[PDB]
Amino acid sequence: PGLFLTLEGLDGSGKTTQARRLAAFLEAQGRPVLLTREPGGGLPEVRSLLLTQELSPEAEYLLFSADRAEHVRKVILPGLAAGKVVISDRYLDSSLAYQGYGRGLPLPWLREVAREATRGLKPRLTFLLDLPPEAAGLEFFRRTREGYLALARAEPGRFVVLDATLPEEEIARAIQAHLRPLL
Amino acid sequence: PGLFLTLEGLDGSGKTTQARRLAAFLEAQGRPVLLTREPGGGLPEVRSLLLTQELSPEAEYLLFSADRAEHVRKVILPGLAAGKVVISDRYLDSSLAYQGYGRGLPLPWLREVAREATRGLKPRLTFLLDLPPEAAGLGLEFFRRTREGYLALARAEPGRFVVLDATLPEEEIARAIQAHLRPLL
Ligand SMILES: [Cl-]
Ligand SMILES: [Cl-]
Ligand code: NA
Ligand code: NA
Ligand code: NA
Ligand code: NA
Ligand code: NA
Ligand code: NA
Ligand code: NA
Ligand code: NA
Ligand code: NA
Ligand code: NA
Repeated sequence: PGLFLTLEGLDGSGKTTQARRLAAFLEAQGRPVLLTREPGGGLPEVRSLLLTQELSPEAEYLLFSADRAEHVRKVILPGLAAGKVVISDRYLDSSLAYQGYGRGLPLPWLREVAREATRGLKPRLTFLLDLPPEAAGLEFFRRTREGYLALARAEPGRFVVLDATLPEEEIARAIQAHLRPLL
Repeated sequence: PGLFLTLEGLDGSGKTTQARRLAAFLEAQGRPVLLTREPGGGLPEVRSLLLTQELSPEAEYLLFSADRAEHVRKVILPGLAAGKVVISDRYLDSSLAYQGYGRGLPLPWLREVAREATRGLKPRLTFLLDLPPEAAGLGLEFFRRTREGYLALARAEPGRFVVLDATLPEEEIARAIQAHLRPLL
């Protein structure tokens, strides 16, 4: 039946290091893992389109969504069906935080697009590396950072909020502890 | 105010020819005109990506929507704001017919996605160049679903669609378009 986990945070939060440590830790426990990421896990070329100058926030979200739709269908759901722990470094919450809270797109529209895009697939746990925004324009990063924390307040059983300024090995231990019962 | 017009139909239906003839007609009347098209009017790389890559219908629709979102904001809306007649060779109805009726995506979700993508911009008239796919065989079934989808769209919005027999001579089609358009000029 598989287990779906995601990592979230601003760039430079350690989200990527923790994703990779978590995969190693599960693979060293002998259990099959698939490590993936967004953007690009669905449509690797999306990275090009995303860099378009002056891209509207609507277009930006739709590009992330096109990647995400492919990613869920071709990578994530097949991996879960094989009984893998699938870990995504970024998933839907990244859009909600960056394009919703950061760029100001309406959350309900984002969720409706996502409903089909993701086939309703939600992570069992999402580890949010909460990084002060200055350590990542600043106003945008503040909105995005706070957005992530709003998302975590709204779904307090799914989100595990971690202080990204802690040493890496302490963050990893905290992630491992959250995960032990779901083994 | 500007006036937004679209052309729709199967590939090979004559859209691209009729869009050019309609633009020429409007130029002959001294009316400023902007000709554009989808896919690629917003994000040219979406067009070229989808030439050589086949994706889930959902992903394809979402890429086309990103293109459309950019197209509306950077090209169509600024043309209309300047008072141009903007003509697009393909717009939302393409996705509905091809990704909806053709590939099976649910129409109301497609329209909800489109609502913010397009900022609610609808054409005043849409000219549908209707013909059978053979006039543009298991591969034919997709195109028949798409062709029939377009006809379903048209019969649901008879105030917006004008349906033309695309198998007719190019000039006859053009004069019919002009007659439908004259009450709006
Ligand atoms: Cl990171
Ligand atoms: Cl054509
Ligand atoms: Na999405
Ligand atoms: Na997530
Ligand atoms: Na919603
Ligand atoms: Na945060
Ligand atoms: Na939430
Ligand atoms: Na149209
Ligand atoms: Na759309
Ligand atoms: Na059909
Ligand atoms: Na048709
Ligand atoms: Na029909």
